[PDB]
Amino acid sequence: MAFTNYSSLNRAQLTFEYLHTNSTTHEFLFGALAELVDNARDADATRIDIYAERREDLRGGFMLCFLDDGAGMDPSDAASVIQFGKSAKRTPESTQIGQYGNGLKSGSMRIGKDFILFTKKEDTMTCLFLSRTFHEEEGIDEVIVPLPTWNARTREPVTDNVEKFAIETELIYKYSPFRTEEEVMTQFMKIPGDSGTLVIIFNLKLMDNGEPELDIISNPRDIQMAETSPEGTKPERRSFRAYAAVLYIDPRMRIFIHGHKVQTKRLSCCLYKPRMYKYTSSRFKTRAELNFVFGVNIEHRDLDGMFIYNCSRLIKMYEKVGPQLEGGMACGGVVGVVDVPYLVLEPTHNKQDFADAKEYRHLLRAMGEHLAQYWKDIAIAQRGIIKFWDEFGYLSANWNQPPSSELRYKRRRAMEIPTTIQCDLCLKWRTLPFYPDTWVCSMNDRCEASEQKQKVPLGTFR
Amino acid sequence: NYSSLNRAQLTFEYLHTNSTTHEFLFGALAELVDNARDADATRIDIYAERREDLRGGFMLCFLDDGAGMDPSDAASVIQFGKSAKRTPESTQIGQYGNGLKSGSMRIGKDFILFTKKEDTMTCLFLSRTFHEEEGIDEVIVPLPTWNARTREPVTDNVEKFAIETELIYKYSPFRTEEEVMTQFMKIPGDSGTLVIIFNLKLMDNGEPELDIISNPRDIQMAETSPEGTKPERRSFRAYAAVLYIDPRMRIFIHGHKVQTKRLSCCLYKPRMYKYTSSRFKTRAELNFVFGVNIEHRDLDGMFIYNCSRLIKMYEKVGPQLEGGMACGGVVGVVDVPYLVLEPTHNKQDFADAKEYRHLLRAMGEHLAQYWKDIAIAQRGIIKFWDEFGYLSANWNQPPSSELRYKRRRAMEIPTTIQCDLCLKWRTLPFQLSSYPDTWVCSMNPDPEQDRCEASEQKQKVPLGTFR
Ligand SMILES: Nc1ncnc2c1ncn2[C@@H]1O[C@H](COP(=O)(O)OP(=O)(O)NP(=O)(O)O)[C@@H](O)[C@H]1O
Ligand SMILES: Nc1ncnc2c1ncn2[C@@H]1O[C@H](COP(=O)(O)OP(=O)(O)NP(=O)(O)O)[C@@H](O)[C@H]1O
Ligand SMILES: [Mg+2]
Ligand SMILES: [Mg+2]
Ligand SMILES: [Zn+2]
Ligand SMILES: [Zn+2]
Repeated sequence: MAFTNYSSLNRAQLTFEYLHTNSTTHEFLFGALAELVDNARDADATRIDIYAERREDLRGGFMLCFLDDGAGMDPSDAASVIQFGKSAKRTPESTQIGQYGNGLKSGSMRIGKDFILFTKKEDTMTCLFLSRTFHEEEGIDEVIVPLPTWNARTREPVTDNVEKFAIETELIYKYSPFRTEEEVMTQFMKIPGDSGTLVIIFNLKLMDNGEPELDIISNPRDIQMAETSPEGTKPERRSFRAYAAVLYIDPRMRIFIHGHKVQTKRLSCCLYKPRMYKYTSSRFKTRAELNFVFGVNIEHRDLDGMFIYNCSRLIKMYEKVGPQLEGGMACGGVVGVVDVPYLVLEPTHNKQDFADAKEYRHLLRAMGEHLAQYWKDIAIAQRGIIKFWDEFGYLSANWNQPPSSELRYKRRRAMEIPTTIQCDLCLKWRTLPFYPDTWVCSMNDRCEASEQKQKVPLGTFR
Repeated sequence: NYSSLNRAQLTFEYLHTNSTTHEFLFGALAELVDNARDADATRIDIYAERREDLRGGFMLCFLDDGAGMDPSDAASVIQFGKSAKRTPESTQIGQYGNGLKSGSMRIGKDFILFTKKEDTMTCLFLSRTFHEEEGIDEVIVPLPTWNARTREPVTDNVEKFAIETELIYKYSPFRTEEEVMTQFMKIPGDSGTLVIIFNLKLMDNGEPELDIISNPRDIQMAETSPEGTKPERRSFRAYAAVLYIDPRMRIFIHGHKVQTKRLSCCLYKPRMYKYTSSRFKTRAELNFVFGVNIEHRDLDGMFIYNCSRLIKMYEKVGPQLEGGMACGGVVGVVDVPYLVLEPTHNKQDFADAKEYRHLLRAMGEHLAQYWKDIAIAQRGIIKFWDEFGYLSANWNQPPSSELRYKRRRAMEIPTTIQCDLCLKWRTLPFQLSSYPDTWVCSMNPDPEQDRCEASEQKQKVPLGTFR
């Protein structure tokens, strides 16, 4: 469309320090990790394995590896990775979470100094090496990223510039944890399917005490934050397992941390007397309703608040709205969930907030109004608040104190919330009337049975 | 040699991506204000040039008299991450080489920057409209330089300069070299910068996100003021007033100076609690100033500054987290050096959440210490507050405007004021009727500090001790 040529004009160029600048957006390391998990999901990965390869010769002592069997990346897609702001996912009606062409870079540079990405597709295996260590050691102001490609069957380099490929592979072997083509190929074989991605973030960030920010020792099945948990802390904020469990409102991709599947869950289904309220979005209709799902978290009443999902991705968690902002038990314990499309509210640079604060607060006020409506609809006054709560084992006067673990109260709580579960093979969510490692439809029903989704009672506002 | 290797390159959409970090449009503006400050500007004028042919209806202009930029610096503007400010023992607020771009792209589609210095005047045109209209996936930024004396182009590629100026005239609000030179002459001094963000963002209702009509002396958010909303979040005037813990640069919004203030000076019974941050020495201490906001009890909470720049404000810590009135109304201030905590991408949070929470817990402990020290609750918190005019029970209601109360409050808080000539912060002994006028040192009744050469008497804040 340009009327002339702009080859001689200056271009806005990235610098090695802008990688750290980009990383600083993640005050939530779990958001930084969620960026890679979102990339894996958008890659149509059926599972993402988030494990740690111990490496004492690397800062932090271990590499953080995100292995997914998604669509992978061809050489052109891998090149487009380092095209900041480029996102083929940013398309109308897209269900993909990536739109900013920035999540992978920001999250990886927040988690660790460098990240080496191995991706595989139809007939090509590409390694993307974003080595901040390389830049620091060689005084590179630009952001140079080797992108060697091999033929996935012959392992022969697929390139037009042999010298370019040689330099790329030499840099990878020199500054990466994989010092030989044999090690590079070994990391490529960790993608067993025809396509998949293996994002390895190494030289992790260290706290002031020299230890990594991510604690993987206190719980080998979890990636925790290396920091003492005050009773007021939220598992989704101190435990990456808990965070990834509710990281998506419609979790299809399985998430494994250190080889142990994360029991992904739908708060829409894990609640007592859930109810959907339709809210008409003037912005949504102008650019084209929302579904405010409310329910009492009987299992843990202190883990209440609104869980705002944006394009099925968790942005705001435990967001207190409506009467919850007051001092009192009114609407205490009620959990709200909403999947906000991108036409309504877009996420922030770190995808831990919403760019349009005005409309985000409008949504929060609407959700508070609907939360009060839900509280009236369930009409706990018909029962009474204290009697209602102690019915589920909350005998203690304390609010954050978990309910008594008597089998009576356990059955009382469980009898109301159906125990949904995802099949490890067909990825569909099932139900049972009345497991950590694995489960399939046959263990009630079969993998071909249509997904009988949770139909929620519909309420109305006013 | 790595000339053959791929380079991580920016894309036009990355401008919006970078902009999305600013969920606080006032933080987006504060980015440009911080750039002006770092430029050693003694004055930044944040005015609105009405332009109905541009999206938003008006142009947002940030005119400063700082050091300006030479052609090399202007080129380094579009080098994302490039920041010469990022140096040790540096009072500069810029470190990320990103603030200008993120803030400008959050505020509006495009921004045209006019900077002047030694005899070279440079115009940086980051036109997202240009890229949208001509299908550029890159980020092409014209950077023509003229000789500030002869206004003759200073360039090596005449065709490059011609293309740059053509793009500026074609996609910018200034369609002629005459208009460009007018905007350059808006920098009267030998050096200065004029950042004009135009094609502003529009809310759903089609109006700009910034309200410059409700109060012609302020840049408000075009959105109602819920009682809970803070002036620093609905009024850029107040936000810029408390935007720096040590304000030197004068902020003028629409031509009217912003009455910059130091909460340290503007508090009752201020006390400096020194906190020895182990992180400071580990990465190699802080000063937690606490005071009761007698004028506005509800405007309490910690005001955490980072390198003299406001990051977190009204941050409830310590007993304030409890619903009780303990430590209610106490404002806290801390200028966190960059060595201790660094800010987030948007400069509205802190990158190290763990250590930021450690600092918040320390500030809460020191806040309880200050509460006990002043012993106002010991003598009776309700009577203490109603003595200053809060005879009512609602914590959000302001104090009674009776002159008796007004005097009771103003007596405790000494009145400080900045001279509009030497930028030195003077303190006066009696109540002042006055918006910020053109007050200068010469008009100070106190003879010890009736001069612009008189040394600035810094505040003699008492130093408390913890434990
Ligand atoms: N695991 C993966 N599998 C397949 N493609 C991937 C993977 N990770 C990254 N990519 C590709 O690389 C691009 C850049 O990643 P990223 O920096 O996360 O930007 P984005 O995902 O497009 N958008 P956002 O997540 O909103 O910043 C993606 O958009 C994908 O095209
Ligand atoms: N008003 C100004 N006066 C002088 N120099 C300026 C001005 N605005 C920008 N610059 C220069 O342009 C650079 C880029 O600005 P910016 O994108 O704000 O990055 P930064 O200010 O270096 N760091 P940060 O503000 O933390 O992102 C600055 O660092 C200055 O060198
Ligand atoms: Mg992504
Ligand atoms: Mg700046
Ligand atoms: Zn199945
Ligand atoms: Zn003076």
